[PDB]
Amino acid sequence: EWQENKSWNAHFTEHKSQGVVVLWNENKQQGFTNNLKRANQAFLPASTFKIPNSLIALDLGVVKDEHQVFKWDGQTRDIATWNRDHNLITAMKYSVVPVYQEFARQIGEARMSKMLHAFDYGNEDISGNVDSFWLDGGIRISATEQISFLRKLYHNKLHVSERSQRIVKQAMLTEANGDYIIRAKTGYSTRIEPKIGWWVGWVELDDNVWFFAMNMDMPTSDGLGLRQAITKEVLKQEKIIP
Ligand SMILES: COC(=O)c1cccc(-c2cccc(C(=O)O)c2)c1
Ligand SMILES: [Cl-]
Repeated sequence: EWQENKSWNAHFTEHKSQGVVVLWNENKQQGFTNNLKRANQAFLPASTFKIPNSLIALDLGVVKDEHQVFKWDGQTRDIATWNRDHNLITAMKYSVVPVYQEFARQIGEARMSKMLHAFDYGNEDISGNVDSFWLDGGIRISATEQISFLRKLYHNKLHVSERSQRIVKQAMLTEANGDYIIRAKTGYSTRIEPKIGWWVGWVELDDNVWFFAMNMDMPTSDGLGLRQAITKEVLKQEKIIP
C-alpha cells in the first residue's frame, strides 16, 4: 500500500534542504514517499489551514460566497498584497492571514473545535488563541493526514455542504493547462520550530488524480519557491506531468 522511494531525497539534498513528499495514486489506492517517518510527523499547518477554515466559514454563513468583499482594516502590514480588499479567491491566493483571523473569531472556539473533529483533521486540537492557533497553537497535522483530508474534500465527503466544498476547491485553483490541473494551498510556518514550508493539494489528469503533500525545512523565506519546484520535479520524475 505504501512504498518508500528514497531516491526523491536527491531533489531535496541538491538544494541543501531536507523534507518529505507524499503522493497518492487515487486509481490504484497506493501511496509513495521519500521518508515514511517524516511523512507521519505532525507540524503546524500554518496557511494550509485556510482550506478547512474556508469550508467552516462558508458552511456557517460567515462567508456568503466567493464574491463577498472583506475590506482591508486599514492597518499597514509588511506584505503589500494584504493591504487591500479581498474576496475568498484572492485571500487564498495571497494567504491573507488577517482575513482568516477574522473568520476564526466569528466562527468561535466551540464551532471550530467540533468542525475539525468532524473533519478528522490532524490532532483536532485548537488550544491557543482562536485567531492564531494554526500559526502558534497546539494544532498539528502530518503530510499523510493532509492527504486523507484532501481526499475527502475531492469526493465531497466532508461533513459540510457540497456547495461549500465546491467553492473551496474553486478557491484552491492554482494552475491549469491542457495537461493537468493543480488545486493546492501553500503554507509557511515560522513561529514554532522547526520552520517549514508546506504545499498540499492534488493534480487532476484526464483519467486519474494524484494527491500530494510536502513539507520542507525553511530556515529563511529565500527558499519558499522550492515548495512548488521540488514537488513538480518529483511529479516529473514519476511521469505524472510532462
Ligand atoms: C516571498 O514571501 C516572503 O518573503 C514572505 C515573508 C513572510 C511571510 C510570508 C507568507 C505568509 C503566509 C503564507 C505564505 C505562503 O507562501 O504560504 C507566505 C511570505
Ligand atoms: Cl474551478
